[PDB]
Amino acid sequence: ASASVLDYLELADEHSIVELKATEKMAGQSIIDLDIRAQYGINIIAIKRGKEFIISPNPNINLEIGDILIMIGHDNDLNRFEKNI
Amino acid sequence: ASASVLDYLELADEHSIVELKATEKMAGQSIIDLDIRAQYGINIIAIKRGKEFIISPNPNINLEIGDILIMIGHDNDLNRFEKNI
Ligand SMILES: Nc1ncnc2c1ncn2[C@@H]1O[C@@H]2COP(=O)(O)O[C@H]3[C@@H](O)[C@H](n4cnc5c(N)ncnc54)O[C@@H]3COP(=O)(O)O[C@H]2[C@H]1O
Repeated sequence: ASASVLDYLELADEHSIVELKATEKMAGQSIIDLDIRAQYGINIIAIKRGKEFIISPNPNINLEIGDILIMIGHDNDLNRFEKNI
Repeated sequence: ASASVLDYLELADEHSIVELKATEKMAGQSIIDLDIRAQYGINIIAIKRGKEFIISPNPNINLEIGDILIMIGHDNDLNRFEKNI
């Protein structure tokens, strides 16, 4: 629980973790609908909805407009996902 | 806002990031064999291989001995997965 935190900090400092806002194209759909990791190689860590923090989001729930997705992956993969929306 | 993830976990008393070392029971299996998120609601952010981090792990690779799964989810879900191993 203390080594677990330090590995996260080390991991956040060698791979980039990014905030990304949900577009209209993507609202109404779930992250299993978009099939993100199979399509981009990206992992979605959490969702900020309004002032609520959804950790380990259920992949079957509907994404709303303005949802801020917290992502981890290579910049080459994050950039493609950001452009495809 | 990679700390926003870490900040939530510190104040949250029911959610937590936990490391779990792969056992022979679990080695030889993939995380899609175990179907971890679909079965427990747990998200695996990365795998520690040696002292290196495999981010957004490919769910089809076999887990090797000594692999450290870095997991994030509800304490009851994490605890249930751990007890089944
Ligand atoms: N890092 C991980 N941690 C825990 N379990 C993992 C995992 N990678 C794979 N799995 C497990 O393997 C199943 C299929 O993974 P896949 O990545 O190919 O295909 C996934 C993926 O493309 C997408 N997805 C789901 N949750 C995601 C997320 N947090 N980030 C990105 N994509 C996700 O929806 C598909 C099916 O998701 P589902 O949860 O139903 O089922 C997942 C999940 O049970």
